[PDB]
Amino acid sequence: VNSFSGYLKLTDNVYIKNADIVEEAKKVKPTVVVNAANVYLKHGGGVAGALNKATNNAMQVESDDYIATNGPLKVGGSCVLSGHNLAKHCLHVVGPNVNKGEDIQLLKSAYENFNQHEVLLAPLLSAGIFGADPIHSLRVCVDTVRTNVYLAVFDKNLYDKLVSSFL
Ligand SMILES: O=C(O)[C@H]1CN(c2ncnc3[nH]c4ccccc4c23)CC12CCC2
Repeated sequence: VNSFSGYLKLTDNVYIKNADIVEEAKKVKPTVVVNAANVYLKHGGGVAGALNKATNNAMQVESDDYIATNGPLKVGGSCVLSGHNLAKHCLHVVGPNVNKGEDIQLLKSAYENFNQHEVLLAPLLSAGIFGADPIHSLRVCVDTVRTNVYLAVFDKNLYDKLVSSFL
């Protein structure tokens, strides 16, 4: 038993809710919140900009030190950093950005990072400003992630389309 509430169950291990991931994280304080990161950990907009804003820019400060030490992530890769006031940990995961011409096949590799964590609160990778089809992103999630994932979908219209079209 965990504290996630109001989710629709899609599969044995995947759950989905129309929710603002920032508000959801503030309420649950999950062990892991997933950020929709880019390789530079520049948290300007989308989910990343919202999560970083909620930490009063502490996420960005930590991220800049990480990059200065380690260099950029790979597309499809991840790193574990602090969750600040939102979660114990933040798993920064880089899905391919279609608006940068990155290979969508890398979306499966991005989701594989979730399997290193027993339970996660997450957005749909590569959705939103990353330019992929969220229905496709949900399909890859269900077909790749084996650990327990609670997906937060900000847009109500999109949430209903994702549920109604789910196979
Ligand atoms: O579900 C989805 O449809 C997308 C929505 N996105 C976002 N994109 C741009 N700015 C944003 N600010 C936010 C503040 C709080 C929560 C989400 C966002 C967000 C990201 C997304 C959450 C799952 C992937």
